[PDB]
Amino acid sequence: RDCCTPPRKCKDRRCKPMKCCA
Repeated sequence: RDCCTPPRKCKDRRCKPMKCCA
């Protein structure tokens, strides 16, 4: 939750597979 919201974060585990990051 709360990661792709600009600017991106993609720090959390669940936020890495997220399409916005990858």
